[PDB]
Amino acid sequence: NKMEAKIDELINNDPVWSSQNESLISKPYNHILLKPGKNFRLNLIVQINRVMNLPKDQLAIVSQIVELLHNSSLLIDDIEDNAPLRRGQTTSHLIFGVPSTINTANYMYFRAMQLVSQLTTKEPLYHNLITIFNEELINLHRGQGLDIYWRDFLPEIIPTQEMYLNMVMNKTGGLFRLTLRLMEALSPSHGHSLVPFINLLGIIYQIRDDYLNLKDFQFAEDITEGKLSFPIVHALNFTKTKGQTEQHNEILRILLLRTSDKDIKLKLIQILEFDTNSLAYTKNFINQLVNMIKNDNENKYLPLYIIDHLSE
Amino acid sequence: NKMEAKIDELINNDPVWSSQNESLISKPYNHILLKPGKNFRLNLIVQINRVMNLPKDQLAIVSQIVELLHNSSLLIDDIEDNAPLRRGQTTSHLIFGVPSTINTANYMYFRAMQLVSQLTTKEPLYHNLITIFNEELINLHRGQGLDIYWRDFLPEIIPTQEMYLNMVMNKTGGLFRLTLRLMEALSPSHGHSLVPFINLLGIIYQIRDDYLNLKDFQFAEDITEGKLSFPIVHALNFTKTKGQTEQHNEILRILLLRTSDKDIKLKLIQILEFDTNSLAYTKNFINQLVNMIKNDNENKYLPELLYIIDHLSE
Ligand SMILES: CC(C)=CCC/C(C)=C/CC/C(C)=C/CC/C(C)=C/COP(=O)(O)OP(=O)(O)O
Ligand SMILES: CC(C)=CCC/C(C)=C/CC/C(C)=C/CC/C(C)=C/COP(=O)(O)OP(=O)(O)O
Ligand SMILES: [Mg+2]
Ligand SMILES: [Mg+2]
Ligand SMILES: [Mg+2]
Ligand SMILES: [Mg+2]
Repeated sequence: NKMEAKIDELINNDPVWSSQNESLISKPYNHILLKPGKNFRLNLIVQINRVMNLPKDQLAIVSQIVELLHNSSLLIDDIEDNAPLRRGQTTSHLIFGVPSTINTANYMYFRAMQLVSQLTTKEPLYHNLITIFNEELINLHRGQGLDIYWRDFLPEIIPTQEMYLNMVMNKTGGLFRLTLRLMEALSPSHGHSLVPFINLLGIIYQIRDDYLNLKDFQFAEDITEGKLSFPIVHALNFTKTKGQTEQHNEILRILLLRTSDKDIKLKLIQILEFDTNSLAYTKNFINQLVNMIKNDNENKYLPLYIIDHLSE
Repeated sequence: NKMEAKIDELINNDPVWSSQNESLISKPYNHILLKPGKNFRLNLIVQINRVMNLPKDQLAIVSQIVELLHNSSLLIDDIEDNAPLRRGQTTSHLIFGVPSTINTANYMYFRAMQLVSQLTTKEPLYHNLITIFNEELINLHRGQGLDIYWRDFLPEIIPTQEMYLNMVMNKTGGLFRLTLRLMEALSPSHGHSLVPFINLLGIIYQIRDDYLNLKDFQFAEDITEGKLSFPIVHALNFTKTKGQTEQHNEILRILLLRTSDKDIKLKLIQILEFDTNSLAYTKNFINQLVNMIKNDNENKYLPELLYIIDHLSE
């Protein structure tokens, strides 16, 4: 009687979800929102909108979509990379646990997917925005997948610089392209697509990220992670090309230690500085990429300041 | 200059991805594919199609979408639940690592999303299909979120039976409704919606999953997990209501040990058998839910099915 009646009412209604339940699942996400950098991504979307011209509130939704995807991808990335810190603050999984952090990050990817339907009610356009969203999230995961595979199967595969760049086009290029492609699709206005420029921005951003992780130290957490970062990939291929067997193996040994020992981390930085000159090689490489934009007098890529502060 | 030429070529082309790359990152997923269950899920989809009549090619895609979703959900649930085994086999994260397993499962959620486009060439219907897919994946994550939070922050929140059933309507009900709603949306045909029946199947499935995890032991891994299972929720509320302070606290202590000790697990199960009578309560609750369908002569919930209902665990 009463039990069957309560069951019948339950199965005939939509699943129950409260604002309190929403606050509970949002805790790991709210924690990363404390991290700085929002001002900066906001600025890049604003500046690109000088070309695209989306109306303010449509731009607001693109921005929210991008923020959810970026933050969620970093919450998961930190679990994948066993990262203890992100922008100087403790990572969410060390506070709320890996289980809630993964579930919340995933939930926010689906909340971002839902916000796409609010960019437009035109069916054909909507289909195109969801396809952009789906394609670039697929690319991001393919790229992350390779980054993780090389790291976790090392020394099975040592990537070449070309392989690394293709991984970055997928991994870091994904959200850069997603944000821009959504904006170019919604533009009510503009010229050649800016996807090439934004691919270049993504490459520069990732090589700089990998470089600064080591250069600031010289926490160099990337060494503890065992990551096949741009300078590491240069150093492994360089020692291999030169027949520098012992040095090649010592770089591999230190990466495989997954060490937090400052003195050992410093020894790998010494190899990269004195033996392969990989940090200077990387500095020069980022400069060359940046100059491709600085000297784009014919605006083949462009439609300064952002590019220089790209790391934040 | 050759550097510029190469960078220019790279940024002017789609990102490079090979079939070898695809194979290497699919490892965690290929491994769970070795587990049984596929035939059973295909059987429930087949029976419901006797009502929905989708053409075979189209039913095949629905089935592929749901399978990718189901499998990716389990890869991730096992990481969340620190599970060593799934269907008698070692779980993927123990073999390939949590990093690859999480990324591959999430990749497969997006591959499933991609497959929705192959169900129709009509934009208005497509939007509906994507909405269904999005809504039920949101529900699944909301339910999973409560299940995890209650367990990992215990005793912050002791859920009631009512709370547990709402978490299940979200968690377990999510994929059952996703499959059924995609089918009802694509039907070219068929009576009242089967959503209420599918919600009941989800609840029966989950409470039976919880019950059997303890009754086949009586490896009771749910105790090691610390899960707020249907019998554990009944025991915790029964003890509080009855003033069994020590037993209420002992249930919490055992759940918090995250123990693999078989005798500590058996002590808890026997507290549920004899002190709170949670096992009998759960068996009876399951039977009552199943009878709501077996005694549905007017076909108010119902549109073979009964066979699936008794083998729902598979
Ligand atoms: C293009 C426009 C208009 C705006 C940009 C909008 C966004 C979201 C920019 C940021 C995109 C971004 C930085 C994506 C990469 C996120 C990712 C997958 C990180 C994980 O890779 P790691 O190499 O582990 O990164 P960390 O070094 O931070 O741990
Ligand atoms: C409705 C039709 C036609 C078919 C059904 C098709 C499917 C996919 C059925 C199964 C759906 C199902 C059982 C989903 C639950 C997946 C999930 C979120 C599991 C995680 O929860 P736990 O409670 O940890 O489960 P375990 O006990 O298996 O670890
Ligand atoms: Mg990282
Ligand atoms: Mg990473
Ligand atoms: Mg589980
Ligand atoms: Mg679970």
